[PDB]
Amino acid sequence: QKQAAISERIQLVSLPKSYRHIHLSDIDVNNASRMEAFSAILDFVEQYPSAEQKGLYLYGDMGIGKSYLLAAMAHELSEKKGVSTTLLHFPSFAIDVKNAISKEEIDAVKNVPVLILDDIGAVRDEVLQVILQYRMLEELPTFFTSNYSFADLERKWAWQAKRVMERVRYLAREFHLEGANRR
Repeated sequence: QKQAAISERIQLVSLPKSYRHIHLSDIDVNNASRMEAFSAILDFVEQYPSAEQKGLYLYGDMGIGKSYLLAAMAHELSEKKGVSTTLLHFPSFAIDVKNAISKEEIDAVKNVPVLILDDIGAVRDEVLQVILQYRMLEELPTFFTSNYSFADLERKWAWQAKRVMERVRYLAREFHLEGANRR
């Protein structure tokens, strides 16, 4: 069955191919926190597109499936709606873009309908800051995953710019996720 069309609308940047094949059914909803996060992911898909529709900032322990949950949202957005999503592993994007001595690097990322910035934290205030700034003005839904909460993420960054953190809080609502996912 040539239903690999919804899968191709999901652009990946420094992430294994499996992140393009994650369905809502693969997500465990066996916690109060996962019930809440899953609930918000379904509202987003159902209400897309909305006025100033905000993304989600998912944080919690490493390896529990925070990125998977968001990948499942991207898969459902491509299947129900026809929207493209980009899942990007920030730590790798930062380093690969840092080598700006050469392309389509950040332009293919800042204007996508829905952008997922995987495990932010752990680059500068010149690339992320501008991408976020542009998505704020353009009203483009932006999500994030991290090992740190808002307060902890900021308290880890450096003086610093500090306004990059205000853009994160403006673009996404914080959700603490607990419990690993099966697989």
